[PDB]
Amino acid sequence: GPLGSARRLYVGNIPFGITEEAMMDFFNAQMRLGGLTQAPGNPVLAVQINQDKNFAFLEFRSVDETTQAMAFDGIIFQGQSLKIRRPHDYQPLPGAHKLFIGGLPNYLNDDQVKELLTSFGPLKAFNLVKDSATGLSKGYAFCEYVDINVTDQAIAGLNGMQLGDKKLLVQRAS
Amino acid sequence: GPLGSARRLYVGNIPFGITEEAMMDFFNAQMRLGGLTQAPGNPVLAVQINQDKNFAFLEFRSVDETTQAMAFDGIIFQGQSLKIRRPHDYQPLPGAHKLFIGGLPNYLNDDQVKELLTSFGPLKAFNLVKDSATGLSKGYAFCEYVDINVTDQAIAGLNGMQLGDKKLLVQRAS
Repeated sequence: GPLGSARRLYVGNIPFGITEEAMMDFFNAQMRLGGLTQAPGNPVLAVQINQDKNFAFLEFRSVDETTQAMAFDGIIFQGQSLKIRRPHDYQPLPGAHKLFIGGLPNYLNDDQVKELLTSFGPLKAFNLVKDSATGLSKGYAFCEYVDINVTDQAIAGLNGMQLGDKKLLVQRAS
Repeated sequence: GPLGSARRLYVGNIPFGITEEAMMDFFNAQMRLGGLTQAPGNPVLAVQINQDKNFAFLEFRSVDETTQAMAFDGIIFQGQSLKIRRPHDYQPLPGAHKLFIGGLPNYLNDDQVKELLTSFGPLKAFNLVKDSATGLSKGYAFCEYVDINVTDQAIAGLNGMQLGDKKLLVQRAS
């Protein structure tokens, strides 16, 4: 962005031969029936389809209704489970999904600690807190994943788990 | 094409000496009389007659008007009851024989990937997925054969095949 792409969503695995009007009608009906609309009228203003590569982009009338519609990921439309995602060019603001990692062995270096974390996916930020005078690790760190959906996967996979004779704490830093 | 067969119908038991222009007028008047058209104008674009074997094909302007015209089975024309059926290669569930091709060496271009596929028969659709930023192959593709009976012979011939450094995955895309 930083503020771009806030009112559009990517839709994959669309049904073969479906029209832009039919897709618009389906999504507007689901928004109403699902209770995700925040005002009278239709949230989806327009749909654009790429036939050759079988995907669509929805254009919404507001920022908050776009976010709500991410909940339809996997909905079945004419036999097809839809893939609903943010636009490539969409990015949350810096530090929005920062993680605190505590209970790490203090003899492990930066690259050795990153190896545990990057097993869930690539990182866009990382720092292991060290004593500045001696350069020695204080046993806690902070990180942020490139894909924000990985954040909850890392928490579920690492929080409360055994690492040596310590139990790790992995949680959102704020 | 796939939906090309979705816009035509087979007509049997045609009277001797009938002309294509006479058939065309008849079906257009029947469509307008039954309130079965979805726009102004004439739903039938063209008619082809085989005189020796007493059958015709009609071509329509839309998928939904074609479906509506199936109701004319048994209709009387010049004293005779016409037989109205779908074409033999009509696909009720479109996109059912679309294939996904994964495990492609990432230096291969469109023409090279097609050459692999066209050993089994001619294609009606093809695309190689690339990164829009660099124009570089993501290593997977999609296709449809002109004859859908070739689909399973292609899967059997290609799926699991060693292609240089990689192993191909060929399956129905869903």
